Amino acid sequence: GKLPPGPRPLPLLGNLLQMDRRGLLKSFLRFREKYGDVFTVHLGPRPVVMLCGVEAIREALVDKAEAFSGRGKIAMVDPFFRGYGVIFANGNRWKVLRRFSVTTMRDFGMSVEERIQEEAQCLIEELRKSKGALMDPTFLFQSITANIICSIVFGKRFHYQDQEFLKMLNLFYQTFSLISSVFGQLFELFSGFLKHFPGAHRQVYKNLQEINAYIGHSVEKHRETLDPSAPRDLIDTYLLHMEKEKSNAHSEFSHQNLNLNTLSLFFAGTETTSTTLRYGFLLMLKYPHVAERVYREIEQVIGPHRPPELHDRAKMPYTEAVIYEIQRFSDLLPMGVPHIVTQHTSFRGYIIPKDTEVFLILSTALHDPHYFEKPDAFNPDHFLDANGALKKTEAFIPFSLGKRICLGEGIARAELFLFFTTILQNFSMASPVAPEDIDLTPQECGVGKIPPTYQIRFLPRH
Ligand code: HEM
Ligand SMILES: OC[C@H]1O[C@H](O[C@H]2[C@H](O)[C@@H](O)[C@H](OCCCCCC3CCCCC3)O[C@@H]2CO)[C@H](O)[C@@H](O)[C@@H]1O
Repeated sequence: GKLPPGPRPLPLLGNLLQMDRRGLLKSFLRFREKYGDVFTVHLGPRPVVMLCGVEAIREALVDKAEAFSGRGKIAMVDPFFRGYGVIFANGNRWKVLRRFSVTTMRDFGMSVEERIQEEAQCLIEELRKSKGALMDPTFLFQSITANIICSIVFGKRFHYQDQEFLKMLNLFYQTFSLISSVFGQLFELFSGFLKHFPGAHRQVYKNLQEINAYIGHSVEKHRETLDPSAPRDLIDTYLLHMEKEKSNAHSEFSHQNLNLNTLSLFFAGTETTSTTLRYGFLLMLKYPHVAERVYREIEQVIGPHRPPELHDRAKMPYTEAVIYEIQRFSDLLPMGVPHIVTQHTSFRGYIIPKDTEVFLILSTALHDPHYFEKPDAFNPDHFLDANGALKKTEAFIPFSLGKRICLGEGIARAELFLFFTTILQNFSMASPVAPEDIDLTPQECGVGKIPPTYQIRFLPRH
C-alpha cells in the first residue's frame, strides 16, 4: 500500500552498503532476484523506483503513459542542463521542444536517406584510403553519424580531417565515458556531497560548455545570414519560431533552449548510433560466420555494385535480424534515461508519489529469457523464425516506449542498416586478435555501456 518494497536503507547512505561493486545495474539485477520486478532503491537520499521486465516497463510507459512520462535528471550533467533542451525538459518546455524537434527532424528528414547514402560513400572512400591498415574505427563511426545530424542541424557535413570537428567528437566520447564511469554512478548517489570536490563532474561540465560555445557561435552566424523565406536548417527554423513568438508572453524559444536543445540532438544523434556500430564490428570480428552470411545476402539482394537503400530492407531479413541482435546485445542504455512520475501514481498496488524518479531497466527486457533463448550470447536466430524470416518481438525495446520514446529511432535504424550494409558490401574484416580470444567485456557500464577499444582492418573485396 506504499512505495514498492526494497532493501532497507540507512540514513545518509540509503542503500550504499547493499550495492554491488561492479555498479548500478549489477546492484539492481540482484535486488531484482530478491524483490521482484518492481522495487525501490535509495540512491543517496531518495527512493528511486526500478521497473524490470517487459510487462512492467510496458505497463508504465504505455498503459500509464501520462503518469510515467516525466523526465528525471542525470546527476552528472544536470548542473549544465538544469531542465533545458528536449531530453531533459518537462511540462510545456518539453512539449514544445519535442514537437519542434520531431517536426524539424523529419522535414529535412524521414532527403535523410540520400544524405546517409552520400555519407556512406565518403566513408567507403576513406576506408579505401587506409589500404587495409590496422585502425581504431572510433572517430570514423562517430564522424559518419555526426555528419548526418550536422547536415540536418547546421546544414552541412564536416570533413573527416577537420580539426575542430574531431575536437567535438573527442569531447562527446570522453563525456559519455566520464558519465558512465564508476565515479559517474557514484555521483548519481552523492552529488549533494561530491559536487563540492574535484572530480569528473567538473570535466563533464567544462566539456558540455565547450561544445555549447561552439553551437552558440554557429547560431550567431546563422543569425547574421538568416533568410526568413529560405531557412537552411534546424537552427534557422528555430530562429524563425523565435521571431514569430517574440511577443508571446512566454516563449520556450529562448537562447538557452536553442543552444542546449541543439547540443542534446547533436550529441544524442552522434553517440549511440556510432557506438552501436563500434560494438557491431567488434561482434563481426568475433563471429565472421555471421559477417560473411550477411555478405551472401548483400550478394543476392543488392549485388556488389549498387549502393544499398532503405527499400532493400524487406528482402534482407538476415542482415536486419543481425542488426536487431547487435542492438539487443549492445544494450547501450541499460537503464534508459531517468523518468519521474507526474502525479501520485498507482502501480501494481503500490503508490509512487509525484516526482518520484523511475528507472526503466531496459536491459532486463533485452535479456528477458521468455523472449530470447541465450540472452547472454550473441545470436541472430533470436530475431529469426524457423524459415529464416524476420521475427520482431515485444521485448526489443532499446529505444524505450511511450511519449519519450527515442525521437531518433527512425533515423538511427536507417543509419544502422545503411552504414552497416554499405560497409560489408565493400570490405571484409580482420584483426590481430583471434576470434575466440576477443573480449566482449565493456570498458564502462553506467548510464551507457561502452565497448572496449579494438583495432580493425577493412580489407577490400576487389
Ligand atoms: C540505437 C541508437 C539509439 C538508442 C538506443 C536511443 C535510445 C534512447 C533512449 C533510451 C531514450 C530515452 C529513454 C526513455 O527515457 O524512455 C532516447 C531519447 C532521445 N533520443 Fe535516442 N537513441 C538512439 C539514437 C538517437 C538518435 C540518432 C537521435 C537523434 C537526435 C537521438 C535523440 C534523442 C532525443 C532528442 C531523445 C529525448 C526524447 C524525449 O525526451 O522526448 N537518439 N533515445
Ligand atoms: O586553484 C584551484 C584549486 O583550488 C581547489 O580546491 C578546492 C576544491 O575544489 C574544493 O572542492 C575544496 O572545497 C572544499 C570542500 C568543503 C565543502 C564541505 C562540504 C561537506 C559536505 C556538506 C557541505 C559542505 O576546496 C578546494 C580547495 O580550496 C583545489 O586546491 C585545487 O583543488 C584546485 O588546485
